[PDB]
Amino acid sequence: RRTAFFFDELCLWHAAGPHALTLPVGGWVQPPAAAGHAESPETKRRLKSLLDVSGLTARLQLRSAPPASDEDLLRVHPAHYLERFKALSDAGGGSLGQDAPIGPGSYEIARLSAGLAIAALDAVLAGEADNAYSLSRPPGHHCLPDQAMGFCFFANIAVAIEAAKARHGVERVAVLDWDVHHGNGTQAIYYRRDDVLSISLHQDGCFPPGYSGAEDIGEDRGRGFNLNVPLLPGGGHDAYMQAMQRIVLPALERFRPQLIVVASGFDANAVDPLARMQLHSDSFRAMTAMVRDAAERHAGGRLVVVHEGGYSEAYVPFCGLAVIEELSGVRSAVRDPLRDFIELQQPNAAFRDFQRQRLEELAAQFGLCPAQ
Amino acid sequence: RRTAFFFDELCLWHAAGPHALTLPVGGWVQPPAAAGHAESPETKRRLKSLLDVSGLTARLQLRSAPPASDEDLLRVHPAHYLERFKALSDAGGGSLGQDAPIGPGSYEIARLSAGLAIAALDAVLAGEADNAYSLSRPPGHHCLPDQAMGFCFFANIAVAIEAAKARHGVERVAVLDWDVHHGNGTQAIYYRRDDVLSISLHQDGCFPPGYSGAEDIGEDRGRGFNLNVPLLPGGGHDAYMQAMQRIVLPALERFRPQLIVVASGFDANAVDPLARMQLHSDSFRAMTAMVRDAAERHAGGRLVVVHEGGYSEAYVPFCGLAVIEELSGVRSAVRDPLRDFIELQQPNAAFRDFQRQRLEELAAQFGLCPAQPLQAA
Amino acid sequence: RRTAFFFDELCLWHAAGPHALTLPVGGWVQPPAAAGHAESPETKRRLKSLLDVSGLTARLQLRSAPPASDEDLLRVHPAHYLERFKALSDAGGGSLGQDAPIGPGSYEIARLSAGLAIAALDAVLAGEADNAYSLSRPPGHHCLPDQAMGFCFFANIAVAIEAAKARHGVERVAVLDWDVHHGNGTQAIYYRRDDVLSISLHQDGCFPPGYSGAEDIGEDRGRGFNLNVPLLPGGGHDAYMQAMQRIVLPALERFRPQLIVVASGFDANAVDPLARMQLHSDSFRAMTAMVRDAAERHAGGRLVVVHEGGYSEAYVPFCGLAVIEELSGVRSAVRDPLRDFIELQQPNAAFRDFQRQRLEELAAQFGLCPAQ
Amino acid sequence: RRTAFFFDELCLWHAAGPHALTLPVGGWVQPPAAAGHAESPETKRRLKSLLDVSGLTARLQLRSAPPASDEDLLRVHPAHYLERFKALSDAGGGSLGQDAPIGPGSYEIARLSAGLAIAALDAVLAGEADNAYSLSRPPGHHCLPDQAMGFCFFANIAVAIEAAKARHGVERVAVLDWDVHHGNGTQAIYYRRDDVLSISLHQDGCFPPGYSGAEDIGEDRGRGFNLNVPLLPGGGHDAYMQAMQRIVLPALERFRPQLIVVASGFDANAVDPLARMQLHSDSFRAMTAMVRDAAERHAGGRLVVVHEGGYSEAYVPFCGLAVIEELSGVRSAVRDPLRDFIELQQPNAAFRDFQRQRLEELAAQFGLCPAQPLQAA
Ligand SMILES: [K+]
Ligand SMILES: [K+]
Ligand SMILES: [K+]
Ligand SMILES: [K+]
Ligand SMILES: [K+]
Ligand SMILES: [K+]
Ligand SMILES: [K+]
Ligand SMILES: [K+]
Ligand SMILES: [Zn+2]
Ligand SMILES: [Zn+2]
Ligand SMILES: [Zn+2]
Ligand SMILES: [Zn+2]
Repeated sequence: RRTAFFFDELCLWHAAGPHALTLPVGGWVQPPAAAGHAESPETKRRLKSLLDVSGLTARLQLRSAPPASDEDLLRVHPAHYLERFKALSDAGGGSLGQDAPIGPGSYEIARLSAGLAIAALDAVLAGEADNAYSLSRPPGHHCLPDQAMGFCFFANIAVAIEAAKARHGVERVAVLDWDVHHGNGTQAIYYRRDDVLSISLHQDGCFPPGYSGAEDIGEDRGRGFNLNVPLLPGGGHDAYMQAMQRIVLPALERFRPQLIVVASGFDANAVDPLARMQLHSDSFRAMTAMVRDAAERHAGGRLVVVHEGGYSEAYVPFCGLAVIEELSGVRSAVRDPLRDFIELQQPNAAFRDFQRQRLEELAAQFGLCPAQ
Repeated sequence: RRTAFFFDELCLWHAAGPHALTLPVGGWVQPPAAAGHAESPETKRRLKSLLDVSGLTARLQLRSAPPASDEDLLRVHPAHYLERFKALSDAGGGSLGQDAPIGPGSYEIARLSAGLAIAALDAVLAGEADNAYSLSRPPGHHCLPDQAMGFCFFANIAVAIEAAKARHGVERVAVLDWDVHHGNGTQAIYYRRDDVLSISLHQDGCFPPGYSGAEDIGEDRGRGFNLNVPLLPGGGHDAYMQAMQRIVLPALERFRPQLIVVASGFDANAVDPLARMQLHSDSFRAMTAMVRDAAERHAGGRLVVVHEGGYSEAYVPFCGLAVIEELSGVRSAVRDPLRDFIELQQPNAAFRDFQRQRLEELAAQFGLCPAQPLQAA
Repeated sequence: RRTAFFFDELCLWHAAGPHALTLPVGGWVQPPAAAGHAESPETKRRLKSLLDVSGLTARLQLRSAPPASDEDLLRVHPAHYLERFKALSDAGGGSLGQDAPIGPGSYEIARLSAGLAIAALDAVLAGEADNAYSLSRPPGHHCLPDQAMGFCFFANIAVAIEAAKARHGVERVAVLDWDVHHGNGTQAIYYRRDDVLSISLHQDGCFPPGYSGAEDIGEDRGRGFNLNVPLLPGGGHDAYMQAMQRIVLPALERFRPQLIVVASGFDANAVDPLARMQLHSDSFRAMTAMVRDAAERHAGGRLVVVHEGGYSEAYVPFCGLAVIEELSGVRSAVRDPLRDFIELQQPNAAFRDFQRQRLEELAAQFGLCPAQ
Repeated sequence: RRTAFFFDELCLWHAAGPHALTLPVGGWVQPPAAAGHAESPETKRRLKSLLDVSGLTARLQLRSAPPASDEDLLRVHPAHYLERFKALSDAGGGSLGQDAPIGPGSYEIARLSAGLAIAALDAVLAGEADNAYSLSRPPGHHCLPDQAMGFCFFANIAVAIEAAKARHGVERVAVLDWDVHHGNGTQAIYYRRDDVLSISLHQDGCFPPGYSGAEDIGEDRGRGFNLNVPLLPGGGHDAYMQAMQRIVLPALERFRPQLIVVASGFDANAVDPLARMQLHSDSFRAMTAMVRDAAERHAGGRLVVVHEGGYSEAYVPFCGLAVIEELSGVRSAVRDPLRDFIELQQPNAAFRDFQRQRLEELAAQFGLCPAQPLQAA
């Protein structure tokens, strides 16, 4: 398999003002001696370094892209949003929204981040590669058209899909969002649309806080083309396998996508500070294998994975590597040193049974229960 | 209330070799640009800084202590363990066990950490203070007599309890361990003993990995004097409140402690990388309030809180502050900026009902009668 | 000796936006993975920690102070400067001047920094202590009345001296500034004054860049009451001993101070990134011993040392400890592990002779040559 | 011009135990909250990132290489040194010598660092490239055959030169070492040899501490084929230009090198914590321009630059970029934001005159005639 890896070093130069994890410095929050904001360059940089040291980089088709044009950005965001962002970026940064801090030059880097997503979809639709991975930072799946949130400043995936519709005329795109938080940006933009099926697996009530959303299935022309799977906090490998087999694959089977796009955050990993789930690198490998199979059956193999969250410096690189190995069909020498440990921590039989029953009920609510 | 705060700046200078969270650097684990080992000084240091800027430190009895003597340490650890640790500490550090890396000078700093625990028990038993908090790093609750594990190198609480029995002759001590991980060191040392009741609240299967332990209730003379409460991963405030009121308080009521020691890790907080629970600073405030009340009813107020885990630099300081406010009866100006957010993330009604039923069954399995707090005559 | 140590934990919570050493992030300057701005909390924090671990803290009179009032600040800075600073502080920070970046809450912390200086002078003038040390961050000696510079936001020492003149009526204050950079704020404010002798030892041309200033000796009523000693870059222990014996002590002898204030930066140390001098901890011990002796001979022992620069995390704590040991007359167990190494690096005989001749000429220019 | 850039990401993963700048943690040296050892990955990594965002990397021949073989390493180091290093590397690291701390896996990464130097010489001798830059970390110029020192564990350049003599039979190699510290490893190995001219520009007495070395000009067969230029501390751009034109170029002209290797440390930059010199990125650009010209006149353009020291995270990337622009003949968009500021800090006329006179006397002491650049026939 021919996998394109879209990456630009400048995406690792985006940096907010001083934060302790997600907490802006000031008042009772002391400036950190070392760390900084949870969305730090180093998580993404360490994925890139492990790809290089593993030699996977040599087996990929390495590519960059021009930044997103105004035309592409304006298909989803208003001009005054672009101005406000630009102005705040030139004045050293600050807070652009709710949990949406930016640094100096963040505007140009966010444009580049959106450009990589655009180019990755384009490459896979033009037949330049069988599938693709876009290491775009800052992420996109929380961003609303006129509102930055959750560390996201442009709706990278939506911007990329609208650019793909204009240039190629792809009619049916599925967005599977396994970032551990709710993909509310993507949900909102495509809520009354049937040309995009948006599916979000997420920790129930995590982010946005208190939101589950099982009953929000889309509206009018979009009714039945948005699916939320609020997994109980503490869930791990089995919960996600169960969700994939009962909800996600049946839903994709029904929808018949011509292109699958994955909002791939790795913040469901077992050591992430920003969620409470218990995935290991083989979970992400297994999920990628399942969605790639769906892409091969319906979409001519056309699958793009766009990097979103993941806030464990130590463990995100192994999770990301697992996805890219699975995308490319190349198994590197890297062994995940936390995998066997995380297997031992999984939910017991009773908790697994409890979550499994909830997913059976949910699959029944969505009218996805087999039979076939 | 008169609260002693046992602290020494040197405890913040203990530092392992390069690690990425818990992963030793080498092989496929790249060295971190900034951070380092998850048991970093900065979590504890930021607690101490917040105590200082909040004004709480001025209202406490700030105290240090001499390091633990050989005699005190030898009551639990063998001489050859002390020698091996000493030797590795003098040769720049290395791995002393399973998830037990040490740095240069770690031996002397671990002795100091144990000394603060010893002194904090001593101060509360001598009536020098009503209660105490010991900011002892490195922690202790995983350490076995001849095996360092879980970032722990001496069994701080066991060393402190044995020193307290020698000096004061206290007959019944309860150890409540609400660090999110299983307090296996304390469990093992006191497993056939009825003079120490060890209770561990912990995430089922977290650390040590795969261990739940509900059926391990102690053996022979110690049968019924060890209780494990394996809470389901993802649990938060209600799960813990429920465990406290159905298991912990009934168990303490039956045991009639003359001293309560809390192994207080803050790694059950909702943003900790090393567990999956969802506590906020008011959870820890509420737990401290309940155990302080038990100490006042049975133990003449005698309560000591010994710092164990907690690996979120940003949030541990607010959790630690909550406990110390509750210990001292002083409310500072500090407002927890994550409290309201974490409240919105809690388990839904169905998951809370599920965990609650498991605790009811567990309380029944331990033969615990749901009696309610009353004073001992 | 009874030494007061003025310190507040909140001074360590001041933090600028992202910088690589002195370079604001943006353009070609990548955000640092770890470090940050060169004026970081950790240099000062590590001095405080070493004081605690050495047990020196137990031998000092530990004290804090209220923040500087508007009245005290307004004796040197205009109200609109206070407003502008405040407003920028409330809007998350930014650039307040030339090499003068601030963070959120920096206004309140700078007020506290000025308050510690005020209180330290007050304590020594009121006879509460024999001498004092103020660990005030952010520093002050570069700040002009209407212009923040060199990481300084209020003229801490000038604010403290004017507060001391109002409350006690001290008539003659000497300011010895051995921070490695030029104390241009103090120079400017007292340039036409004979009630304050300002002496600056500094690396020739370092900061402000290109400035030597030997010929700037004060003007009108202040003529002869400002002395600049531009030491050649690369100079170390002997250069400074030579300057102290030929210029500084004679100058103090002539002036007859009732109070000596030292702007004590430790950035002349041999491993500082922001200068090129080669001092070790015994140099600072020796300089403190000399100025304390002058204070005992003229000023009834009244000496205050106010912390200014110093940007080596590793080495500043040993230099600071040396001064405080000398102030208090208490020798701790701490051994400087770099002292013997730095001794071996000192300028050779020929370079020492060259610098010594330049200081003889300079002492002659100032009309300080012995004789007696 | 065709410039090979020898680089491997694994060279950035070498990491010693906890240090505060050069000071091992322990005793009175508190562990750093953030930074670590002064020889940190980030200085080199930020050079590589700036090369990438400037667009320079796209215009270079980016290349890696296999690690140095045992055969290559054994040409300079003894087997027991390799074994001791290997063993300490496998046991989590420690101190291999005087200012020579290693981490876990440091043995394999040091082999790779030496391999890049070997390959970079090989590529330029085989005509695969006109010149080359090897970003080899950890560095080499302090390492003696049986003694690691100054953060160096193998004698990268010596290992590379001996491998080049075996494979190609090159007869005359010049090593110009403008790392700010004395290149004592290279000096010692080639001290009685006339096939290698070693020149070190260095701050008088810096590292090794107290060493100047002007009278150490080599011995017997090597007499006149080692030159030390101890520049006064505080010197900047003019001092170095003056040394290049009065000592270095005359010396190279006399020697007639068939290959020039530069031990390129950037720690003479004006903000380095580990020295006291005042270079800016144009200084390094000017030095590279002069040595490239010498290589074109004598050595058919054959020049290799091997990265050694440089400990300013903020400023080293701009200095490194300047050299690579000069090596390749490509000027990027990058503007050095510290250049104009550093120009204003330079030594005054009197101090420049003083240093210049010392270099005139030194050139006379070496018996160096001030001939000017001409082509070899
Ligand atoms: K999601
Ligand atoms: K939809
Ligand atoms: K526990
Ligand atoms: K027991
Ligand atoms: K000065
Ligand atoms: K004056
Ligand atoms: K050199
Ligand atoms: K030679
Ligand atoms: Zn997320
Ligand atoms: Zn724990
Ligand atoms: Zn300074
Ligand atoms: Zn060097």
